[PDB]
Formats: sequence, structure tokens, C-alpha cells
Amino acid sequence: RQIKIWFQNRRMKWKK
Repeated sequence: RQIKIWFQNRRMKWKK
């Protein structure tokens, strides 16, 4: 629901 859209959102965090 909001775990597959958050996982791809947090992936941007890595980006220094």
C-alpha cells in the first residue's frame, strides 16, 4: 500500500 512507494522513496536518501 504505502510500503512499496516508501521503499522507492527512501532509496533516494542514499543519494549523498
